[PDB]
Amino acid sequence: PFSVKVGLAQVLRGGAIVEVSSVNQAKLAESAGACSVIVSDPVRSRGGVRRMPDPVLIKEVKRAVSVPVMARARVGHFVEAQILESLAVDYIDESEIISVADDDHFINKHNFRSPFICGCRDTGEALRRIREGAAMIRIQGDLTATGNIAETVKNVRSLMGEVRVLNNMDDDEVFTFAKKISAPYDLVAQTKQMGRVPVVQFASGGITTPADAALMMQLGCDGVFVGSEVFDGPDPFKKLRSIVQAVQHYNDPHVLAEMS
Amino acid sequence: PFSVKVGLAQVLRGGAIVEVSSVNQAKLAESAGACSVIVSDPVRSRGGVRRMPDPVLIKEVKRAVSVPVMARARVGHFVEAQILESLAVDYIDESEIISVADDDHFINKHNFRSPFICGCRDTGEALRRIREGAAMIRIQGDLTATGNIAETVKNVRSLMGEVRVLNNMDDDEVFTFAKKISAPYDLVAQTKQMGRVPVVQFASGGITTPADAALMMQLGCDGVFVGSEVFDGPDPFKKLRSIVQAVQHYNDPHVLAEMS
Amino acid sequence: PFSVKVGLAQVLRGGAIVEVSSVNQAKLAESAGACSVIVSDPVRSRGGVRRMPDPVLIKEVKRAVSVPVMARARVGHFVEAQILESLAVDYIDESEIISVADDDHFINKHNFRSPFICGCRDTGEALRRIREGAAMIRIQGDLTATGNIAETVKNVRSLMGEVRVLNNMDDDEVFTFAKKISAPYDLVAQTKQMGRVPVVQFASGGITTPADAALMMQLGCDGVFVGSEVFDGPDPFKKLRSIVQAVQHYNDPHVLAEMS
Amino acid sequence: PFSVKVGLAQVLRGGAIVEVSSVNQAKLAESAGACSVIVSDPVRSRGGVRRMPDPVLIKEVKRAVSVPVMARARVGHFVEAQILESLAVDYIDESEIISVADDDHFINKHNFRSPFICGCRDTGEALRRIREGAAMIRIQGDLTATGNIAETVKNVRSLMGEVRVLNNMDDDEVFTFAKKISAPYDLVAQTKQMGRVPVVQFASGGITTPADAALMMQLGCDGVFVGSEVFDGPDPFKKLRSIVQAVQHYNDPHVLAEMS
Amino acid sequence: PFSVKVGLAQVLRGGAIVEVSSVNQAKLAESAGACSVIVSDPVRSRGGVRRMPDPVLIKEVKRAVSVPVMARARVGHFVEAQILESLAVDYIDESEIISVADDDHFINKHNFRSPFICGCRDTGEALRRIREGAAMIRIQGDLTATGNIAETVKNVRSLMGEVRVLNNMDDDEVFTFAKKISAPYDLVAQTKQMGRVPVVQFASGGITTPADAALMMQLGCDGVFVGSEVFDGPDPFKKLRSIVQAVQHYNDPHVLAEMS
Repeated sequence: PFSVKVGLAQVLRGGAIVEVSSVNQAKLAESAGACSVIVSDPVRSRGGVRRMPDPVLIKEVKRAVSVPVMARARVGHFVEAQILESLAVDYIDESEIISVADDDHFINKHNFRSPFICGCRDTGEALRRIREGAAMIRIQGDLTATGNIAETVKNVRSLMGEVRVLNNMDDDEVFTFAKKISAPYDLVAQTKQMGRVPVVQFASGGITTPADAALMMQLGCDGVFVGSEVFDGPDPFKKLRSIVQAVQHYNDPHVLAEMS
Repeated sequence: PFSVKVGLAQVLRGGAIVEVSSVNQAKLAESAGACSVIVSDPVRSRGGVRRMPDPVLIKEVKRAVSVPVMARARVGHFVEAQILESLAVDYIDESEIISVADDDHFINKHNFRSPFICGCRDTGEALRRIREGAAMIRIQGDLTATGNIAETVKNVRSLMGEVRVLNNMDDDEVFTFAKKISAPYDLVAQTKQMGRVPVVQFASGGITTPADAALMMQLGCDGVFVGSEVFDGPDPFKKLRSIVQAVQHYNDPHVLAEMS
Repeated sequence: PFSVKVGLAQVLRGGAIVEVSSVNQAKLAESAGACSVIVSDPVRSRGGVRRMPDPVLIKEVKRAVSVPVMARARVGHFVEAQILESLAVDYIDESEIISVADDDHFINKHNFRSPFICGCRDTGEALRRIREGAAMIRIQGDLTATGNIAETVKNVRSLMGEVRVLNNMDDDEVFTFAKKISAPYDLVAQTKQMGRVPVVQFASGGITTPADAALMMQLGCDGVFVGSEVFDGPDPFKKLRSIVQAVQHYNDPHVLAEMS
Repeated sequence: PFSVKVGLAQVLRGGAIVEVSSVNQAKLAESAGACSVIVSDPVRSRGGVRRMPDPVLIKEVKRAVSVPVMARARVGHFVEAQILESLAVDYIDESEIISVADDDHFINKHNFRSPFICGCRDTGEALRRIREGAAMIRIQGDLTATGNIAETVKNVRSLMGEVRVLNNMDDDEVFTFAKKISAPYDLVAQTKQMGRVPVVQFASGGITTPADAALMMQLGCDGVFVGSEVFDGPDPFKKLRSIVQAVQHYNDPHVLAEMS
Repeated sequence: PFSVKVGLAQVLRGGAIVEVSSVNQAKLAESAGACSVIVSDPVRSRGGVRRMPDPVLIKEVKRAVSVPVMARARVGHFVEAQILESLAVDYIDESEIISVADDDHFINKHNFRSPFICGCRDTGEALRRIREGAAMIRIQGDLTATGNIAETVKNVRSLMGEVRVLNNMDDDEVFTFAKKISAPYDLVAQTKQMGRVPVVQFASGGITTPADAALMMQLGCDGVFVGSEVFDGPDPFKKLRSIVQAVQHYNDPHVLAEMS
């Protein structure tokens, strides 16, 4: 059922999901206070094609840390999702930062038992992914390009603005709106009656400093995706702890200035 | 409820809906054997703007004939639909051959008690109209242009072909298909599980001879819309009776040759 | 079967098929010596939409003359073809000079018992029509435009040239050729092994004088389609007799000069 | 005859065809459990023009392993196909990843005694190759470019979708469909009556991990083409065994997770 | 006279013309069994402008080998042709792989006593060169670019196809055909009455393996031009002998497999 999957997915509200690559980085992200760790197999990506992490690394990370352990599957690759569901991962991320498997179609996420996290860039994609069965949505910026926050905040603002426009729209115009954004009408009506999309919204792309995570959490999101670019700094633990405390206390400026 | 409206609408299956313009033409179309008469107020349209017929003409036609009496409302004009529903017309036709009131939006046909007939040109428009609340769909060709049947048969073939493609599509591709035709996914799944759209399909545009009505009924439609271009011939009663008998016996070529 | 239909169709070889419009014109074209008479219902076409002739006119013409009586059906309109087959017409002409019913698809001429005549403009269309089931092919020029012979002779030359190229082509290139002209490969191989398309080829469009019919019969065709533009001259019988004698004696220049 | 060639070709159903380059790699691919080994002569391709492998290498590979030994011939180069048929190779691959010999035409595969494997990218090319005489078809993605699976799964989805559309199409539209995809009509009707193309379908291009082979076998294919990019890894035998076991057990997720 | 020049030129039928660059390579190509050796002066071309070989090298090669010794002259450079005719070379090659002297005009090959070999890319160029006086024609592919055979086989197929089309064309269309290919009409009529162009046709460009030479000789050519890219391999004598035996036995697949 979709209700129980949303219930399992909404325990990550108000936390930071850290991208780890080994048992040591997983233990570090757990000790920092991350809500979950998403696994990437390589230490470095030498400009090649990326794919689902190797299963023994996922088993090691899952045995080491006690926080939920996500995993990445190429978009449209349902066999990788089946393999991940067999490994009993807590959440499966139908990720588009990894090389795309199927450009046209996506994974029919209703056949699986594990909750899914899908990326979006506007309300149309978010509602389409929720219709396909995604139990959690992440607003995506720009990965593999830089550490800038422009595209992420732009997409978050776009999504929140479209949802606020929907929440006050006339009932006669909801159909034309759903046609304009190419979204299923039932989910559009649910977003109109609820005020938010009926899933958990995280942010991704460019979040490096505590200020960026606090900004993402002040725009209305529920959490941040902290990539692996933090573990190559001078002290990864301090950065991770500061980001986590920023997500937890996004309203207090003194705590933010202390973590920064 | 939508179920009872579809039930009231599906009594027109296997009949011809004749466009009448007066009490005499209404009585003629009733004596010919039409399943219903759709009302157009003027005797002639002098290149002006057309709109909903005048209520006393609808009352006269409804008092004269005992067959269902439809009425036309400009697309997007919900006040004309309210006025028609107040007159207790059996069916309301959200017609696009009459001048368009609202180009962007349509009528929220869920607020009304009378069944609605909406025009379409492909499966996307048909499913959108069924989602808005249309209890009956007519595949439209080209009105106010000529008496040709090309556009009507083209649209009927397109709709039936899209429905046949849906009926056999892979379950993973139904989402991308619904996005491609911009239709609500629940109605797309209903059309896939049912084999036809879950309403009554009529044809319109260019049906003049019995051969055209039999062709429209052999492509899979459920009835024809016979315009007012039949009453300006030498003998309208013979043409109407031949069209009705053609719709009733679309499979027998001898009856068709006798009516022609 | 297709063999018996080709057998019934190939009795028109070396004759002129005259377009008649009434019992008197049919008797005139029979007394002139036409091999068959193709029926057109109106005396004049007032710039409207044309369609299959009215059945009582076909019955009258068929009762009057003893030569084969053709009939015209709109391309893609199979119900008109069913009605014509019910009237026991000798040949059915899936004509494109009459307004087109179905622009995309044609008639599945395998379901009918009467031989079909289909129009073409190159070898690709000819082979496609023979594959659909056309028992006779007419190379078409330009109707409803003028009385010029340019397009007709151009199309006849194109078809005969493509067939002559096929007859000598290398066996390895026949597949690429069939792909280039978009024709079924079995019919392409049959045309290569036979030297002509495996049907009877007539010409149509602009044939007015005996010289034009003799030219069409000297390019390799098997007959001509003489339209109704001959009956509006000063003496239709003399023109028809001259055209028939020209088709019969296309090789003798003295007979041609006498008929002209 | 084509029937016996399809019979000899359909013994490869449910297996992986490994691209080997020497006697040692051939023995390795045989010990892994490959259904057949396709031969490529060089150890490396230094950005030059590739062609049919040198005959003594084919003789050595054929003497070493007992599994079927394929061979590659440039598309349009029938003399290389004659040389390969003289060497008594089990299957000849009219390959397009090797430099093209004849851009316009292909090999007339009816003159040869050995079964042929032809590449395709849609149903039109597949049916054209089956008409030319190809006893086996491989859906091709992108070679010599990367190790991505996007183009391969896109082409497989396109072909299976076109075949599913054909299987349910109206009988009157099959002719226009065959014209649209430019395929011989007899093979189109055979695909419509059979539900699949009347040959064995393999996949090629980018298959590296067991998940990719299981995905290709879950989309409806009958086998995979595992290129030579597996023998340059740390342990080629483990990768080959995992791919073979994935093709054999494409439905079991636990076996897939164990092989991965 | 042109007849005696064609007679002297047609002794090369069924042989390979090898491009040599020194006395040793000339002796090697003679011992391999080449029908003639075409002389190129340099050991390497360092991206400069090439021209007629130096006369003492031609004299040395002509004194060493007993097979005919060709020579290259820039297209449009008649003084180089005069110098070559003075050296009593057996054949003069008006070559376009060497830098072009005159882009617009060619050599008036009627003023010379030695037979000429001219390059072509279609039947128009072939007939124009035969009209200018070329006693032998070579169908050219792509030199100085790669070792691919695509352009050569494309041009050979184009020329043979145009000649086969001519051989069966209607007599009234030969004039328009000659205008379309811009060829002298007398030579077009000679090609129509003869079935081939009235000269000896060789192939050039990309012929490296015995399979390529056998393919060129199976398409209808009379010989191959084996460039100097064979003498920079590990064993030039084996390659040359295999190419010669392939040209001699282009119909036997066992001999071809033995030479390959």
